[PDB]
Amino acid sequence: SNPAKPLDGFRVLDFTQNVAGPLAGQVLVDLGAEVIKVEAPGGEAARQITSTYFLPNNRGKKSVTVDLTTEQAKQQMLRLADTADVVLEAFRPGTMEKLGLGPDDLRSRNPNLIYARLTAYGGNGPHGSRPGIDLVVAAEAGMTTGMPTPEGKPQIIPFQLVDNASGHVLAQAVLAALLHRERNGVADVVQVAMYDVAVGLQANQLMMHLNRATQPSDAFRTADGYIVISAYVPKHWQKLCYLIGRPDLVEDQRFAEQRSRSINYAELTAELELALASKTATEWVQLLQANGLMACLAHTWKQVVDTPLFAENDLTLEVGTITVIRTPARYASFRAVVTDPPPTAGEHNAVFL
Amino acid sequence: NPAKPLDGFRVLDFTQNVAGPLAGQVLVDLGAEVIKVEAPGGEAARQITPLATYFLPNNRGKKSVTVDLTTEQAKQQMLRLADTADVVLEAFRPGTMEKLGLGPDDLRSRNPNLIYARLTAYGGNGPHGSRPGIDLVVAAEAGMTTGMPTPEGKPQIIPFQLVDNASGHVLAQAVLAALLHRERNGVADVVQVAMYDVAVGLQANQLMMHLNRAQPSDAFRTADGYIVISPKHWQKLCYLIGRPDLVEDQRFAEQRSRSINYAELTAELELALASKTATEWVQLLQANGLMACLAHTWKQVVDTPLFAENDLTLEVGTITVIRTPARYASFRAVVTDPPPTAGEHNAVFL
Repeated sequence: SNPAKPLDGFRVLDFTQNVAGPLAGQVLVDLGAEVIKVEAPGGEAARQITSTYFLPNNRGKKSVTVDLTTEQAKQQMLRLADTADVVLEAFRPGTMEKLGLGPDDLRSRNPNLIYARLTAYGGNGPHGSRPGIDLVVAAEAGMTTGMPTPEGKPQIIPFQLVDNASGHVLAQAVLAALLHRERNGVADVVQVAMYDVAVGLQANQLMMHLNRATQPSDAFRTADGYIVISAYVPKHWQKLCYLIGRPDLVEDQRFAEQRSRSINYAELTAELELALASKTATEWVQLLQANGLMACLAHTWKQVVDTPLFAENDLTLEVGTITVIRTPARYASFRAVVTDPPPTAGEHNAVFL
Repeated sequence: NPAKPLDGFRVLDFTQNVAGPLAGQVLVDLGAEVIKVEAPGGEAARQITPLATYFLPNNRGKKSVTVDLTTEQAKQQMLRLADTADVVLEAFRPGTMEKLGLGPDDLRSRNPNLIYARLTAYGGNGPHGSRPGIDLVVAAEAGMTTGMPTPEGKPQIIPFQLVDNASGHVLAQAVLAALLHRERNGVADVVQVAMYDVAVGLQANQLMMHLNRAQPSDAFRTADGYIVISPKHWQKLCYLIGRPDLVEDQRFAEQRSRSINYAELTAELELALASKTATEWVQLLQANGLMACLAHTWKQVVDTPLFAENDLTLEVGTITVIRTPARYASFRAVVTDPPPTAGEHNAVFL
């Protein structure tokens, strides 16, 4: 058996490119929807990149090649749009409208269609008019705050956190829209902005500035490497002290309470580091983890994939044979995995064309 | 007052802290009725942060119920409550609810419409996943510290809770899929979301590199400050910079030419971009259709025009919060009510 999936029998038009838009469509595929990629003749840019970028996010999709400039294609797209339940677009504002395949057009012809648009900054006003990628959006939304570089340069995070988070957020909106149409008969217009998601991820830090304005929980030096320890909770902090051989700290003046600990850290780091000199980080992690503490090694990407934890959670699936990482959400009724390969560019031309 | 997608849905939110409560918050914004099950004193996140940071922003428009889960009375109360509900959120330890009698089998046998959603640090799929976790520890363990040099040589820790919020959104997405699943296929599923798996997904492209063994975009210097400046762009940048080189150096040349020259690539650009202030550099570049910006700090971000333009904040009795990011046309996915006080709706649901 292939057990029923939540989006079985829905069809999505995926006009998106790169990572964020596609991730959302990939989630839709994983949930059983039929997602048809609409790509330029030759294929998306991503296919060509790094001989790679493309394979994770496009497995189990269909593909159609069409030149958006041409009226014939426009017409082909219009006819295709009528049978679609959802449309994904990640172009700049007004470009879809210019193409004659804008929201108002498709919604006029198809009253049931859900239109989801993903943008870097949002089409709202002159400052959101611009184009963006993960890096620039992250920097602009303040993601480099509070991290110091030896050269004094802004710390740029090496992974596509905004693109990836936005992709999931866009998936969320489409599911909410689909439920909305199912229970209220409304074909909504959904908008997700990359800047909005990026701001969301730092919301707690941003909140501090919005209204007229935890120790220990850091990475500490050992004999051989760094260990990450978070043990500021009361039961936890005393257990940490006993374990590292300093019971004076548990009740000692200046570290007794979290506020003191938090205020007084520098000294805390010194005491803790002096104590942690006695063992290697791996030794310490084994000790603390056994005693119910939250401690780990700051793994590198090469290390993470070779850990038992990564193996335990079945994060990888083979594609018929490249290995890719699956979407996080997991379900008991069906597998939110899919094993088919990505469509070749325009593979499903004539099926839908 | 228009219909919202989750109108007439009820959720039991046993979750605490940030991630799970953020899921419940997304559900609230979408019109679901979310009832928080809290401890007798209260959530304790209320005490943890004046303004209660990490509590107020994510529990608006919710209900609160105060109950001692250990006692049998509460167990029965929870059981009756469960029956009325559509979804249940749990962020406890991988064995705790079943121990409390509110386990997936227990609640779902009684309620065939009930969706049971579990949020965990590591999943609970084995010995290695049998640990408790927090945003920092999960982020570090998932490899988020990689590639970022620090003055001390210490691992770089991202000072915001990315894993928490991302996981909140993924849990929300998973709950929505389950509801749609129950709507269209008549199945009430057991959703599982692990913070570790979410974190792994955020770095998937990078992780992909190490799973199958066999630029130009960065921040750069200027006269004042730094400018993030990520074919035509290539030409446009050099042209606009006041420098001829596109293939002139030849080390610039094709995009691949950064390998071995990237560090050098930056320096001419650095010298070039001392000719004016960083703000000016961003203005010139943006006008040409270039992707550039300032590396804003959090204080700078809230006073930007771009932030103001996107209606990111809402007032709530006042206190200012940032809204959930997805936007709909048919309705506004925002709620202006405050968080409930502890046990506020104990009379109504018990």
